[PDB]
Amino acid sequence: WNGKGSTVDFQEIILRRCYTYIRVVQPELGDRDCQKIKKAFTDAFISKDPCSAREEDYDLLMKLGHQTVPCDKTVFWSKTKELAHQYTKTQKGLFTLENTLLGYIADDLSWCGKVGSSEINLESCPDRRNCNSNFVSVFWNLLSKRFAENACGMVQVFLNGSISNAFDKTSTFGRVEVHSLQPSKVHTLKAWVIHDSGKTPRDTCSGSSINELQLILRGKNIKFTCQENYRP
Repeated sequence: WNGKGSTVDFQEIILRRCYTYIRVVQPELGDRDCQKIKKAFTDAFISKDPCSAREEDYDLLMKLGHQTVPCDKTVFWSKTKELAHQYTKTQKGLFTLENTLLGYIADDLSWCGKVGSSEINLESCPDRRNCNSNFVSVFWNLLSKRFAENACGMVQVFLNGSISNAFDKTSTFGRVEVHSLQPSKVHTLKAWVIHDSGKTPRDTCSGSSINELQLILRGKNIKFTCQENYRP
């Protein structure tokens, strides 16, 4: 396969990350059993064809690691994920997918089982282009969809103004997350198009791509606002 091999010591790593999260990051979940969770995670993919993954495989793990973030605190970085680093002081209240319990332990990891094997596969794993039904992609796709479904109150997405078409419909935010936001929980989506100072912007709030988004939200009966901000 073309995708990265299973991260070495994966099982240990998700267990440690889980414990840190329910001890240091969010003591409020100190109640969870990080051990049951680790095992739920492995059972999901271990010893199965790595291209046969289905969301229903993660049912248990999703139940064990449930979490609802505070209303008004859900955030999305679209094609602006590395960029989040300059805004970090401003972001201390907000929750990205990576900030959820499940997003936090799975962050930057890779995993795939194999038929006839009780062990992860260290050599390689099928990536999204090998087969979309690989276990890592099914997981992130399913996590994002759920994150957006549980989003409440006001929601915000950070977009790139240094690129043509800051709002991208092939981005996971444009293809999946916005559509999973619920009119019954989310009253408005706030979009920020970030510009590096002193340069002509390749896309604006006035632009075609941001109008595209506004039309999506208009269809779900959700208010949309757009503001342009020079990064700090």
